Amino acid sequence: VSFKAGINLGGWISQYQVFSKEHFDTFITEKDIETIAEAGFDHVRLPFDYPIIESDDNVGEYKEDGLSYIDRCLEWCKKYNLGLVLDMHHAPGSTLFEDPNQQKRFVDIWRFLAKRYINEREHIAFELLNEVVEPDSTRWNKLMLECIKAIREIDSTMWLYIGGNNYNSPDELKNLADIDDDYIVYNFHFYNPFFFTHQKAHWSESAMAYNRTVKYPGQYEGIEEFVKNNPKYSFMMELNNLKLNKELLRKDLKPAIEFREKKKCKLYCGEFGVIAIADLESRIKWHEDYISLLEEYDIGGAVWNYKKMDFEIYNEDRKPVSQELVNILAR
Repeated sequence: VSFKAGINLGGWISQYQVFSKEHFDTFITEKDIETIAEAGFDHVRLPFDYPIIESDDNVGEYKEDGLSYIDRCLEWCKKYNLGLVLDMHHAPGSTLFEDPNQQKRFVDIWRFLAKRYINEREHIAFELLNEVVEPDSTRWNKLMLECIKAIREIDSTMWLYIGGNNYNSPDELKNLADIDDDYIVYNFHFYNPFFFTHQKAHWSESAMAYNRTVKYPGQYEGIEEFVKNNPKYSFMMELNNLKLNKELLRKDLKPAIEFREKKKCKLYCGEFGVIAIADLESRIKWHEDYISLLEEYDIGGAVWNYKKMDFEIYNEDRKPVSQELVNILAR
């Protein structure tokens, strides 16, 4: 069981449109894990949102019906020799770093999960929290240290994936508190250049305003003309005529590499990808360049996303959007 070439299962028990059993039971099935396993991936990252495990009305009572989804996924992975990175996407409250109570629930959910899977030693790793956007890392470091401690009381050797501030930015790793612990893997997400990977992203106001098709390798066009029309996105002027190429990707990856040089730790890129509406040749090339960098620096990771979520690698018929793309991603 290795955690090097994975794929995310976003939209299943996280970022689900509607909380419906029909969805939860149909979105991901053993046939999907089989498909992923067959394609050559070695693990899947599974983001989950709290409510499918804990309801705000009766805090502390965990849902077996919700848990059955994680349990069954674990069973499917074991059968196909895949690893599973259980990832908490949305946590209690964001008020989490404000409200002591939301923090208590956060650590208790992890304490509960550590016990629940205490006998699974090689197929599961825990990834604490994705959603982190703070002015600085002081409060996340406090909560994170408390969370590691609680988990360690129960399981001294479970692998814990920890990311930094600003959505696990690679330049925020240096701001995390020192964790003298041998079973930690440091996580970072990578979506650079943002306007290429999220070109026309409906959810990005800035991307939706700019509204431009971007090729890779290539460059940002009409930035100056766009800012002129939209003074509100003046900050974008810094990107005027930016050249998008492999050297740009290596530059953006440098902060994670430096951090590792100092901490002598393991790194993991839990999310990276290109919006599916981008031209295929560019979409393939970006992944190819990025994966070559991950391979060069020996960094494992998981591409966003398996199906749907606008970053699909596979269609609903469980067939890859491109075989070359999957081959690249399976390393």
